[PDB]
Amino acid sequence: EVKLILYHWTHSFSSQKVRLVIAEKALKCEEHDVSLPLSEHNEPWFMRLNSTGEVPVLIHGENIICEATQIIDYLEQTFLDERTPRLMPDKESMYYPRVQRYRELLDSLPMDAYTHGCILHPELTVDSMIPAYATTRIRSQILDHDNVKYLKKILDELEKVLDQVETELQRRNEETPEEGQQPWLCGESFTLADVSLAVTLHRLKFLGFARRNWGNGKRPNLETYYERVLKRKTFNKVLGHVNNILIS
Amino acid sequence: EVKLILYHWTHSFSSQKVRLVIAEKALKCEEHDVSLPLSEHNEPWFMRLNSTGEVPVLIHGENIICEATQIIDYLEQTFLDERTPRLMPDKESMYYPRVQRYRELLDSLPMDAYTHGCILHPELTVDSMIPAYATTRIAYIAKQKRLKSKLLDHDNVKYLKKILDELEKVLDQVETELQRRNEETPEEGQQPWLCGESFTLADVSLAVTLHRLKFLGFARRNWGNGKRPNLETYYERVLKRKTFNKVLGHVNNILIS
Repeated sequence: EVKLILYHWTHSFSSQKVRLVIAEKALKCEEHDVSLPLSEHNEPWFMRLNSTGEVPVLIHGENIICEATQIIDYLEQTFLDERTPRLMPDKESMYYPRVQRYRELLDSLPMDAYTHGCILHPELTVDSMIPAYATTRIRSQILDHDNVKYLKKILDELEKVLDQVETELQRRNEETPEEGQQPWLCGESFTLADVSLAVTLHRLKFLGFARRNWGNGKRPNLETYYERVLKRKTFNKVLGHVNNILIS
Repeated sequence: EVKLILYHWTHSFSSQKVRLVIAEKALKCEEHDVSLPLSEHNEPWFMRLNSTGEVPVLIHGENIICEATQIIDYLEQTFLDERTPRLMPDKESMYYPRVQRYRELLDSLPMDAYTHGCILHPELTVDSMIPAYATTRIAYIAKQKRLKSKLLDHDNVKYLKKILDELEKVLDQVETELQRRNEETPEEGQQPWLCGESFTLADVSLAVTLHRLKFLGFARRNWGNGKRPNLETYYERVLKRKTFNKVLGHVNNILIS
């Protein structure tokens, strides 16, 4: 009856979180990617990240909601049919402050700064998925992300956030018969904290910040978690290709 | 070939400014009024103004822009064909500062609070166009809550009266500005608008504001019967402007869904 309509850019980080929420709630949505394969200056998507500062927008009957967090909040409060998976516990549920604490913590990461740093200072990356020729174009023909010290700070701040997540995932291992059906970050169900986390890890991979932070024996619960979400059906269906620079 | 798409609510104040800008620039736009003739609780548009959910959105190719001021700024910067009227002076014009000053002065007015004030405290209006029944819809603890609600009302009236006096100060400045335009203009010839001869974004904001103040019942306090006669003449003129009448001619008419 009442259509759900989303306007968004496939490769915007905000939108990827919105789209995964929609799929995790199994909502039918008429999704419009308005990004173009090539810009005026014949640049592809990966040369145009965290440009503009615009936000995705949802239209649902009479309601118009801009910005990913507000759209996600609106979807959760609005689609309450019993068959619709909830992604937050009840507002007075035991764990509500835990899910929300992590969600805000991850949603606070300055991803826009990690990206321009990836390009401006590729020396701090490992196996960046952005071609080297972006470093030369977005520097020659062009706070300040240019502060290498700043980037090294927030990367250490990211280290702090992921220690917290790593601890929390060890807690899921102790508490659960570790054989059988494993839980997610905050408990048995996939939450809004999982979307923020899954999408964040995937963008860090894209930028070359996965190996500095996990792998090679570092943060093994996080490595395991990332590998799990990659095989999750909704994630793979919605975001499986979003790091692939061959796909417009 | 790259459509302009607008989603909006017809009777929302922000939407009206946007759609008048589009008409004044003669742009082709696919406009979606997403508002419903009747709500769940069988209320029509003029009982849902106390809504606090009205931000329009423009989609234009790869761009998504929310909120009236940002959308209007985008329209002005983007549509530069020589047939397309400009509604701001060039940034290096002697006139740019006066237009931008008035535009910001008008856009800073707290319109949502005037409308909530209109419904909560109709005694402070004269000839409000909202039916009175939109007001009526919106021993130990028996004395606690009585006193508490008494205090809230006292504070909100003090607030409403405060911003109503601030509206008078803004409109005094506007009256003086229109007095200058009148002094400068031969009584037979092309009458100017607020900031000069061209219709600008400051005129858009003034016109839609005046028309909404009329609807809420805050016009007779501020112009008419000898008060601010230049402002009254301006308002009567803008009601006759073709673009205004086409886009907004009926937006105060509660008979029209």
